Amino acid sequence: HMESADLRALAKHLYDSYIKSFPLTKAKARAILTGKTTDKSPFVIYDMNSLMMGEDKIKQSKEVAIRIFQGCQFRSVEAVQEITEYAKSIPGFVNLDLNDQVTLLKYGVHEIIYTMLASLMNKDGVLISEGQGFMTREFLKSLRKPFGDFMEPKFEFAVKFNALELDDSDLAIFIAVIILSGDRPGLLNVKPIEDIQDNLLQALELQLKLNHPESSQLFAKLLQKMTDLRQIVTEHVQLLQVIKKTETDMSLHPLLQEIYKD
Amino acid sequence: HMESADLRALAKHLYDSYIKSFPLTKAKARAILTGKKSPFVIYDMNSLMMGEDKIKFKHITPKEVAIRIFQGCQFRSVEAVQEITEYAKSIPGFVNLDLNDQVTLLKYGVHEIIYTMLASLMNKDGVLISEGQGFMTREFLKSLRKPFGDFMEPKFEFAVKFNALELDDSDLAIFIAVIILSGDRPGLLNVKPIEDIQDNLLQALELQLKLNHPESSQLFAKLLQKMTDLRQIVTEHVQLLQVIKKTETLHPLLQEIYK
Ligand SMILES: Cc1ccc(COc2cc(C(=O)O)ccc2-c2nn(C(=O)c3c(Cl)cccc3C(F)(F)F)c3ccc(Cl)cc23)cc1
Ligand SMILES: Cc1ccc(COc2cc(C(=O)O)ccc2-c2nn(C(=O)c3c(Cl)cccc3C(F)(F)F)c3ccc(Cl)cc23)cc1
Repeated sequence: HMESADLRALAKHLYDSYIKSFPLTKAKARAILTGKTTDKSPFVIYDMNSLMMGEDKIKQSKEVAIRIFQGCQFRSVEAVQEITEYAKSIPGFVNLDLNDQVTLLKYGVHEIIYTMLASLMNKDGVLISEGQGFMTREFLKSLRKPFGDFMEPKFEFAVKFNALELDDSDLAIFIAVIILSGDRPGLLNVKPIEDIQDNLLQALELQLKLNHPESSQLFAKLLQKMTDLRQIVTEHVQLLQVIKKTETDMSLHPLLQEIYKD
Repeated sequence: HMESADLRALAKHLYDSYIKSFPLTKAKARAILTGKKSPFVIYDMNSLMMGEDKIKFKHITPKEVAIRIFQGCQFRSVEAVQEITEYAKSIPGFVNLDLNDQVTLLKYGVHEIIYTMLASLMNKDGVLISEGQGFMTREFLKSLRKPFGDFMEPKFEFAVKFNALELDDSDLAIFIAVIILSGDRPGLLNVKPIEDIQDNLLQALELQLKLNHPESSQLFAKLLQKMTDLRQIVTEHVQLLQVIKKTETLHPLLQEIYK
């Protein structure tokens, strides 16, 4: 248990670090998607010709679906780096056993990537290149082989997750809660992780009540989204395994390679 | 928003109905498991054969040992489906939902509730059966042949973790209601009154846990995290059923009963 003044302090600390760690916030993403601006408008990629212009406008040689896939891997690697930097700011995290720090990151980064990818998404597509571009859901769904099925589950989650109307100050605490999960396989000291997560959960609960006072049981509704998050991470790895069987000419970043091994 | 007095009334209503619907409560099961008439113990092949003679099993039809135990699990699950169906009728609002939505919620909810309530009957060493007259050891179940041994052990693995929350029957009655009223089941026609009821049930669960476990910080949050897991475990479960129903190729009528 924490005094509410301490829970607010924790929320502000976490929101402050999130702003420092993640260059493209949900608030900026919404300003870009929601228009009414001329200085923030993205170039829209919806087909092969517009993709080819995007290389000139927004600014590898292989099949289109490969190039896009590789682009995502590059950005996922960046997200892992941003997420790693943020986790170190979570009070208590860097004091955990070093093996547990690694373990929490390995199983946590993908659930967080999907969570924050939703910020960049609406039902028609997703922001890319730090919001300079926007690639349509339709174009992603039409990519060949297994690559077309890759992107769409992300979109089905995002439309549902986005209906919660969370802002960055909410997401910063939620993301912290995800990292400090005591049920990750192979954890050596579950209890101090659970202790940190209890404080974070208290902070999330008070934050959601203050920031969405008319939004009954939003706390419980947000935690249920773990279900959706878990399900997509599993579909994602199962699709990766197919690609690792069909496209043996293709390599993953060492960081992603290590995250997925077991 | 609901007044706290209304939430307590809801909690009491659900507890009373849960007591009526389910033969073996968690409180009774714990009395048995903790040794506080000893149940007949099945720990190997010879005691299984005597337990079938001694206990009056209702599932013994004109097979291999691991099969017979599996069919026992099926027989009891079909029983639980009807007990859970009857309980749902008592959840305020449930019977006024669209009839297809009532069916849809039960169809996707019973498996999660069966796993949840199976934990009440389990400890790290085995499981109560036949309304607590029997006890089958975890070790004997874990050691069954082909995939059957790997079928039973996940139930125990979940139950040991779920039981560490130390919920009692009055907590579980509201929790079970929350699972049934899940507005994200596929094929639902009118989600809004379902989420509205679940919102009331969630409010009631939160107050129940705070009053009944005042020292158990964020237990509400921890229990909701367990609903999450249940989804993944049930999916692992059905996929295993599909394999057993495919690789271990009785009567077509029996096949229909257990569809
Ligand atoms: C050309 C081009 C297209 C889109 C982007 C934007 O992509 C992302 C941006 C961010 C961000 O800016 O924070 C964060 C995550 C992604 C993203 N990760 N991701 C995956 O899970 C993934 C991973 Cl981990 C490893 C290997 C392969 C994949 C992937 F094949 F599935 F892609 C996505 C899947 C679909 C979509 Cl639409 C986005 C992502 C940049 C450049
Ligand atoms: C010989 C013998 C052994 C044990 C029992 C007691 O079993 C149960 C009792 C109850 C109860 O009394 O509330 C409730 C569920 C089970 C039980 N279901 N079950 C399943 O696989 C299952 C589940 Cl989880 C959900 C849906 C459908 C099924 C099933 F159709 F596939 F069966 C088990 C697996 C292992 C164990 Cl150890 C117990 C169960 C009786 C007789």
